[PDB]
This record gives sequence, C-alpha cells and structure tokens, in this order.
Amino acid sequence: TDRYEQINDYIEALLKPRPDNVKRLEAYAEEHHVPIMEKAGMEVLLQILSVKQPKKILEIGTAIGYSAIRMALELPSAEIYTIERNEKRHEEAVNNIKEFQLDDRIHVFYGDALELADAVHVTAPYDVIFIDAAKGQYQNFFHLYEPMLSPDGVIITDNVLFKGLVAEDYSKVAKIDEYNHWLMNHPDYQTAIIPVGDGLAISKKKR
Amino acid sequence: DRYEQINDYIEALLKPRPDNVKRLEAYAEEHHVPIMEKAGMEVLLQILSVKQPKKILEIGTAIGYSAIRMALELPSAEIYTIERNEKRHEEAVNNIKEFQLDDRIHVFYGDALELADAVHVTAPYDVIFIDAAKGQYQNFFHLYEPMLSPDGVIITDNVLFIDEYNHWLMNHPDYQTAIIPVGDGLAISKKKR
Ligand SMILES: Nc1ncnc2c1ncn2[C@@H]1O[C@H](CSCC[C@H](N)C(=O)O)[C@@H](O)[C@H]1O
Ligand SMILES: Nc1ncnc2c1ncn2[C@@H]1O[C@H](CSCC[C@H](N)C(=O)O)[C@@H](O)[C@H]1O
Ligand SMILES: [Mg+2]
Ligand SMILES: [Mg+2]
Repeated sequence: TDRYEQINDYIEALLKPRPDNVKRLEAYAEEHHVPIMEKAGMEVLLQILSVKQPKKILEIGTAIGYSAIRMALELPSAEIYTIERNEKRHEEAVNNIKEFQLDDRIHVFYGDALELADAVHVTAPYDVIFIDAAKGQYQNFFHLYEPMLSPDGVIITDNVLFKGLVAEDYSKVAKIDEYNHWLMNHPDYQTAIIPVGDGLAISKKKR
Repeated sequence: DRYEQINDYIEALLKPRPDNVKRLEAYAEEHHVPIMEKAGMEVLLQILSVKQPKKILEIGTAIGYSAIRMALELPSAEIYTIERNEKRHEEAVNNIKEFQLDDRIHVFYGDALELADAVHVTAPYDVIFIDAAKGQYQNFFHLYEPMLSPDGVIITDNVLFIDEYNHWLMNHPDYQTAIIPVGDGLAISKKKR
C-alpha cells in the first residue's frame, strides 16, 4: 500500500456514511464490478457542483445511475441528463432513478453518446458536462459536447490519472495521456488536474 | 512513490507562469517559504474561478504569492490577507506593489487571532483561505467563519501534511467538507444549506 492509497483510505474513513439506499447502490456496484465514482472522488465532485450550483447537468456514462442520483440529491433544483449505451445498466439506471423518485429531474438517454448529439442538443445548453465513459473516446466526447456548454460552464472528466498509470512509463493509457496533453494545451479552456480517486480534470472557458 | 510521481506528472503538464511569478517561486524555494504547491495552487484557482468571489480573506500571506496568483486569476476581486512575521509581511507588501496589485490586495500585519475587528470592517468574505499555523486552525475557523458570506467557501491548506481538526471539521453541523489530496492537502468547506 503506497501513500496514495493510504491517503484515500484516510479520507474514506473520515466520510459520513451515506443513506441506506445509496449504500445499496455502492454494494451492488462492488458485487457486479460496476466502475462507479470512487467515494473520495465523488465527494470532491459534489462539493465543486455545490459551489457551481448548476441548473442543467450532462453526464456521459450513467452506469446504474449512482453518480446521477448523488448529484441530484446534492442539488434539489438541478436537472440531469445522462447517457448509457449498455442495455442492462440503462435498465438498472432507470429503475434506480425511479426507486429514488428522481425520475422527474434525471433523464436517461439510451445509446452511444457519439450518435446521440442531436437529441442531447434539444435540452442544451448545460452548466456542467461530466465525462465518465470509455477512456479511448474522451477526446471525441469533449469535441462533440463542448459546444453545448454554457458560457460560464465547467467540464469534468473522471479517470484522467488512471490509478497513477499515466504518470509512469506506460508503453510496455497513451490515449488518456494524449487527452491530458490535448486538454491542457486547449486554446479555449483552462484545466486543473485533481489527484483524487481515479483522477479528476476540471475544465473551464478562458477569459 | 506514486504520490510524488503523480504530482510531477501534473507539474510537467502545467503552463509556465509569467516571469515575475516564477521569481516568487524561486525566492520561496531559496528561503524555505512554504508557499502553495504548484499543483495545489492550480486546484485552488480553478475552484475560485468557478466561485468567482468578490472578496477573499486569506490567513497566512507569507510573501504574497497565493494572494497575487488569486488576484491575477480574478481581476475584479479584492483580497484581504494577514501575516504576523515582519519580514514576510515586508516582502508581501513589496511584491504586491511590484505587481501593481496594491489597489486590490490589502495586507494586515499581526497575529490573525488579534486582528478580527479590523478584518470585520470589510466583512463579509466570499472565500476564506486558511494557510497558517496548523495548531491554530480550529481557532481561525471559529474566529472568522462568522464573516463568511451565506454561500461562501472556507478553504484550508495543510490538512494532510491536524488530525483533530480534520475530525472536527468533517463533523461540523453547519458545514459540509470534502478533502482534496493534492499538495499538502486541501479541505473545501461550505454551508450545508
Ligand atoms: N460511447 C459511449 N456512449 C454511452 N455510454 C458509454 C460510452 N462508453 C461507455 N459507456 C458507458 O459508460 C459507463 C462508464 S461507468 C459510469 C460510472 C458512473 N458515472 C458512476 O460513477 O456511477 C459504462 O456503464 C458504459 O456502459
Ligand atoms: N496566527 C497567525 N497569524 C497570522 N499569520 C500567521 C499565523 N501563523 C502563521 N502565520 C503566517 O502564515 C504563513 C504560512 S505560509 C503561507 C503561504 C501562502 N498562503 C502562499 O501559499 O503563498 C507564514 O509566513 C506565517 O508567518
Ligand atoms: Mg470513472
Ligand atoms: Mg500551506
């Protein structure tokens, strides 16, 4: 256990335990290897959103609706639009959202996010775009959906450090490392990388 | 270890600051001034850039580095900062003067536990950044969180590199807090409702 995982455990040990129905989602995700947001990364996400106070959020990668539900609980007035291409997890997301009674505010698209731009554009623009899907298609998601961002909006990307594997010589992850370089050298966006959980990138339109 | 490797990776990605800012970073390294770590400062500024605060309170100026960085990020913002060491206060005032930010950044001299009433004149504050003596963190929070705006944010550096404060802060009834493991550790606190 290195210093990174020790600190993560220390932070997790300080967290207030979530409600029972939220813990059930975390338990299910562990059981079925659903890569939901790490506990520590989720807390940082929510606190940034709580500062941002967004009215509309776009999420790419619903899985079982965990992050969408957490975000919704944090922001009672906010509406959330989320995409998922897997049929089973889409099914689970819709049932979970229904069970929490957040189906009035959380809206799930079914299908690949690279083919749903026009349907998502109907309810653009979005104050926050949260990218948390296939790592190889990160640059495509950003390019496709950052026109729908509000003027003072923020794009947040999970899994940009990838368990610290991007930081070392990884060749013998190149796509993630490329995205990070591409994102940090973007002419329209200023970006900070937060080393929490699996790594968060927070991007914002330049002045 | 992995922690320092990730930090180096993030530092390697950073766009280089202006020359006068780099001189502050160089001076701080030369003279063991514990300014905000490069990676931690970027996270701070990006959160502030989202917050877009009009008034910031800072406890622990040192040589004016974090105050200057915050000021450059937020052209409209006014910053009020405290420093009890005479030499660092001297350096802060000269640095701020050299950057020509002395119209917007205002430095108090003295212990922050004895300057509450002078700070209260220009209350309230959208952001309170605590970055001073680690032993007096609970006293700073108690003293200065009444001057926080309704939708304000309290940010504490040096929470990982104290254990009592972290427990105290995480179990505060009026505030919700997340810990960011970057640099020396950041805590971001905010009113629950
Ligand atoms: N191109 C694509 N279009 C839409 N869905 C995607 C995508 N590629 C991956 N996915 C989905 O995105 C999910 C990533 S995991 C999502 C985790 C979730 N945000 C949480 O924290 O709770 C997977 O379930 C996968 O099915
Ligand atoms: N109780 C107190 N009142 C005011 N100043 C304090 C304090 N205890 C510590 N200090 C000052 O706070 C500084 C901590 S270093 C501050 C670093 C600065 N925020 C930056 O990132 O650039 C020290 O220079 C110390 O002199
Ligand atoms: Mg993820
Ligand atoms: Mg510090």
